[PDB]
Amino acid sequence: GSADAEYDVVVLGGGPGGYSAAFAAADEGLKVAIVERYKTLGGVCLNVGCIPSKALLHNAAVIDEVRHLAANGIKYPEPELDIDMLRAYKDGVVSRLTGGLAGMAKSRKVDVIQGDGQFLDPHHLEVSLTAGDAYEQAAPTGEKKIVAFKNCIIAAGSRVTKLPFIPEDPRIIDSSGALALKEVPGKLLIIGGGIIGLEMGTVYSTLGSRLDVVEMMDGLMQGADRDLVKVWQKQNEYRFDNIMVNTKTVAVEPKEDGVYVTFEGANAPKEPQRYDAVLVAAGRAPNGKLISAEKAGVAVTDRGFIEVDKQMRTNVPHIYAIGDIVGQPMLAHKAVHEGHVAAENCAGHKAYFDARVIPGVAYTSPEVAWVGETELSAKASARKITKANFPWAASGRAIANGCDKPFTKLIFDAETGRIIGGGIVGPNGGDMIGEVYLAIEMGCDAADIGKTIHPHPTLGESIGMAAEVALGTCTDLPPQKK
Amino acid sequence: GSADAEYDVVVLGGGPGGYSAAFAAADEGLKVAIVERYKTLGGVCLNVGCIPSKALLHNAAVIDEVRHLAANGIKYPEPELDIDMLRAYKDGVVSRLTGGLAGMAKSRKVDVIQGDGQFLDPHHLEVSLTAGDAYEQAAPTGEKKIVAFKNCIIAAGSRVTKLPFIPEDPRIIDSSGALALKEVPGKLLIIGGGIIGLEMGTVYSTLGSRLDVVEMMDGLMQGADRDLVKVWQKQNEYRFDNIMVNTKTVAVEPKEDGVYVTFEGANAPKEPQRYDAVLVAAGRAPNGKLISAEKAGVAVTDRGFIEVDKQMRTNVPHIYAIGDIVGQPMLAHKAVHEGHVAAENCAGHKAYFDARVIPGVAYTSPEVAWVGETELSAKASARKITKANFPWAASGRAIANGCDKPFTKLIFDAETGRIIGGGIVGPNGGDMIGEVYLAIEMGCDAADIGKTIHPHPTLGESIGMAAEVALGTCTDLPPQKK
Ligand SMILES: Cc1cc2nc3c(=O)[nH]c(=O)nc-3n(C[C@@H](O)[C@@H](O)[C@@H](O)COP(=O)(O)OP(=O)(O)OC[C@H]3O[C@@H](n4cnc5c(N)ncnc54)[C@H](O)[C@@H]3O)c2cc1C
Ligand SMILES: Cc1cc2nc3c(=O)[nH]c(=O)nc-3n(C[C@@H](O)[C@@H](O)[C@@H](O)COP(=O)(O)OP(=O)(O)OC[C@H]3O[C@@H](n4cnc5c(N)ncnc54)[C@H](O)[C@@H]3O)c2cc1C
Repeated sequence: GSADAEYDVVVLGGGPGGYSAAFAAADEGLKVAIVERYKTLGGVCLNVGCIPSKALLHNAAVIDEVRHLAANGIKYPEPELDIDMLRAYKDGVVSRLTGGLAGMAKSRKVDVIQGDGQFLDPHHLEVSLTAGDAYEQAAPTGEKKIVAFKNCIIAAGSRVTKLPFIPEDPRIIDSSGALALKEVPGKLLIIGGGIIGLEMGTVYSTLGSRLDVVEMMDGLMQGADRDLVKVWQKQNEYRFDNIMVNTKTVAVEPKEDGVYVTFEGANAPKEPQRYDAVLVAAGRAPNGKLISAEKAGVAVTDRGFIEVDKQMRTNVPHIYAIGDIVGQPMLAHKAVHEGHVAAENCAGHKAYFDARVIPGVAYTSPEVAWVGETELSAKASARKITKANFPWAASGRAIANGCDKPFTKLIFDAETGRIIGGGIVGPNGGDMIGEVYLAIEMGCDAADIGKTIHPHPTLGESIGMAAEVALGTCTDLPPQKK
Repeated sequence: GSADAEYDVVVLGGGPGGYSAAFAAADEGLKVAIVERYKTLGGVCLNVGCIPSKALLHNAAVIDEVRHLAANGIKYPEPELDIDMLRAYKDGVVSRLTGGLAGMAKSRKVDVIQGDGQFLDPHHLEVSLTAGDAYEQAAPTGEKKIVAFKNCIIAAGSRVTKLPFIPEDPRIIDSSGALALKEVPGKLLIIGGGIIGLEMGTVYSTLGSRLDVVEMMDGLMQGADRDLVKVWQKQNEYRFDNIMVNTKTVAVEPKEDGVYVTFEGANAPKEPQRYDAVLVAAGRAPNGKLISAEKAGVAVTDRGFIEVDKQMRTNVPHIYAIGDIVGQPMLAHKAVHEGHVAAENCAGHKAYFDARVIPGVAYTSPEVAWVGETELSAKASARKITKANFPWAASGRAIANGCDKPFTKLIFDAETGRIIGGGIVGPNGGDMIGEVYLAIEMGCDAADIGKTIHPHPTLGESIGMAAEVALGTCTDLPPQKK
């Protein structure tokens, strides 16, 4: 008597992983509970990630297109920018959503427990109750509840990676800060050339900042095919002053007149630079080491992930882990899927994460979208492939939409001739890789995709045309192998 | 000695059908010739259809979105409209394209013969040479060439259906006129509620006209699922004064102060109406009866089509027919596919148009996209189906893009559980039905599509979510069958 509660399944985290696992299990007739330390469900993705970033990226995109339409004799002056209202529009999509999740938990009879959860023992969660209403600003009530579970689905996600030498200062922000829209900096450093920051960067440049980007690696969007990035970098090169790649941020020293940062590398200003703001988008660390997993017997990697098996099970059989905490690629769509397999095992169904492919998407302008085998992956595994690329320069619709600089690339298993990879650089790329997606899942071949009558004039049909080019049958391009 | 020429294959028409058939055959090592009465290839689709309509529809769409972004505190005044430059922008995508086709024929060594072709006998085309440079304005030189062929691919397309009682007047236009952009009428009647006119209508309303639409049928976009149209009609109802459906246009009498037209029906103004212009978008007639097909022994329906077999062959074995002349749905993507099968038969490969599904797309706002089985088709065949609908109201991305009024609908064979239909109302609908496309072509099931990890947040993933709803597994919506 005090604070103890018993459940079938207890999902630690109410992110994309967690509330999907939770509502699934729930859906199975299981008595489930979500332990979320903030009061809104949806996790990072709904609250300080996927959705506000993309709502913002969509406004920015429309203001860049009006810049273009002039030339078609459609004329507008610069827009009046209200960030109080911009800001609130984002907060609006988000709360609309968070409000619905909530409602959905109620309806599913799932219990949301607001509190940081920590493992007591293999069948007990110690919940240190928490109070607050704003995602990321919740505080411990001092009160504590003991929750017991048949099963537990750990879904505690990851967190922004902090660089050790970067000092604190209101002007050094991570992406939750950037998503704050406190103001458009006149000059913004972006540490890290990965998708998140280039996505942040794009909204700020279009709202007015001039950006610099620092990437320790050889390039931007590490992990996508350089041919694709090439197209992206060509079209946005004008948004940056300096695309400092293969360069080290060494000094970061805040001054009364902005943050002064020194870089080490090549094509790196030897003169320390000044910015009105610096966006640290250096990566994300998983939270396995912060839940006292050792008290449930759950094993955690030194890096912080909880390796798990195709069933989402951890070394502790009644304890499953899903989402970013489990491993890369840290993406909400990955997490929802692992989310359903672990909920099903919990309901005693035998489920394997069996999907062979997970999509990555930079929702920049243009969007860089890819799946399955990539040339580099292939080149790494020295897998033998057949890539079929269709240039948008040949596409009536891209020419009409003024995006003929992009293309669709389909890669095939050179032995089987089966599709195993897909890359799309161009507007809606992410709305279109889902078919090279299902394609790969159905084990289709170039004749499979190619004989599919895709509609014209569209961007979508370059998947088909890339297939005919595979088949050497495209009559919209010069003859192949004469 | 005069004008005679011998070829393997002679494609009558340089439309989407024809130049695809022509470049394919060509691609097979065959000696081919395109007989096109205008000087630009691409046919109606490139020149007075698909492409200019869609280039126009894309400018209009961006000006309607800027109307929306105000509310996000992004503020613009009405745009300055230059139709001389608008006009020329369209002409620019188009000639860019037509210029390339040309170049492609040269490179493929295909001969373009500019002249109206008429059958002499089963192996001879009489070509009455023609002169002009503007699509649709070509004139007969009086000179004539006799072309002989192993094979002939008839690809002569269709033409705007003229209503008998409509008088002539610069103010009564068909879609080539509307595509002229001679001026935004203050008031525009639209005879026919089909895709072409509603597409024409949308650009004009957004450029400023107030529209009225007359449809003899029970609705708009006849042939799509009413649930889909419903969504489209709800969102554009404000562009029309009168959506006169189930109504007859009886009088059409031009006056000094505009075209006065009387309608017969219900909710039809008993007072004859005045418009500054009337768009006759009543349908399209195929041209089989206008090529002296009877001289090749080719049989033509009284309606004007050339029925053909899965090999594109007509009753005359060495004579094939493709595209709109062959049958509905008259769509450029259909024609390119039939186009490749007839070219392959010509090269002695045995080819069947074997695709089981052809996409229809109104590129309006929102776009209405569908494939395969539709509820009405099903209801007609009394096929027994399973539809899975996913509301965009539940989609983070649609909410963020402000299109949560649309949805994705997947229909399944109730016996086999196989997908056989797909409908998508919403922006990019046509860029997304290609996966419910390949889906249907691969004979996928709801578990097939559903376990496909589509990326989030996107519009694309509602195909997947519609699948889980089929599976009763969607955790983004209230539980299914509790
Ligand atoms: C700016 C940004 C934009 C992104 N955009 C996208 C995108 O467009 N598409 C995409 O696929 N992904 C993108 N990502 C990825 C990210 O949204 C998803 O990978 C992530 O949400 C996956 O869900 P998750 O379940 O594993 O965990 P989470 O998002 O991380 O949720 C974990 C939750 O559990 C709670 N929690 C953590 N520890 C405890 C504890 N001890 N006790 C109680 N509660 C706890 C936290 O409060 C948090 O709410 C984005 C990320 C960022 C940072
Ligand atoms: C405004 C409009 C917009 C459209 N938009 C699209 C769209 O977005 N997507 C889509 O799929 N379809 C849409 N359509 C459909 C239409 O473009 C295609 O169905 C049509 O181009 C298909 O190609 P076709 O080969 O059979 O013939 P065609 O377009 O009709 O070409 C026939 C050609 O052959 C020539 N010809 C005809 N008779 C003779 C003769 N006797 N001698 C010599 N030459 C001759 C004509 O000059 C013409 O160039 C649109 C149509 C219109 C009218």
